[PDB]
Amino acid sequence: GMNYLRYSLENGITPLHVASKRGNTNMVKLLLDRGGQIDAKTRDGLTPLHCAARSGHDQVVELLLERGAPLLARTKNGLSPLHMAAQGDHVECVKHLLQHKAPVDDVTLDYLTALHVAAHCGHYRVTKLLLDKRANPNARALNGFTPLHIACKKNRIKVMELLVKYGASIQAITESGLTPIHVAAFMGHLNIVLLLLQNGASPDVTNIRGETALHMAARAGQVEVVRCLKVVTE
Repeated sequence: GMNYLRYSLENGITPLHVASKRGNTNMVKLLLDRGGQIDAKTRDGLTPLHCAARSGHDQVVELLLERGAPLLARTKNGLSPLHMAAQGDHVECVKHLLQHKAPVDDVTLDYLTALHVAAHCGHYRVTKLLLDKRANPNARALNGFTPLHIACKKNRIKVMELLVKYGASIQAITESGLTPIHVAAFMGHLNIVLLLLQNGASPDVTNIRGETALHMAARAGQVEVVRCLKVVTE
């Protein structure tokens, strides 16, 4: 009900992988010019472009892309290089990838877009860039979690404000009928609850088991949120 990740977010190692992770642009060039395999995959399915993007080496990223590295390559769990750049708040890497036609709402095997990933990590900067590149702020991951549901679960206040400002649905429900305020209330995230209430969220909506956010917060023993919702309603 509260989960959107199946496992975690998440030999075969070649010299291109190592130089790309270390951001050594000249060596990557040399390895490429001598025939090295630009799309070699590790045991987990990582390409050199994954390694450069996960580590934030934007000029290695740019060089790899310019040389035809496949930006659609995904790991065993479905992470593309865009997902890994978002994981590390690597804005310029995200810029280069989107500039080379990377799909903004590419999904992993848990159905997460890069925006889901930035929300999960609380990366305000890449969140804003993805939203400006028409990332869908209501994209549905595993169990119907939108990026706003994720930011509310993880207590990402700046991210949630960004998503709300860009049209994330305050009333969207997961597959158990949890609204964002249900999620934030169950998790004891008092300031998130107040931001949703301030942005029009109904404290009275019920989940499929018939519980309000107040009922969920009390079930979870969240003293601060229980007091707040009692003050706001009673």
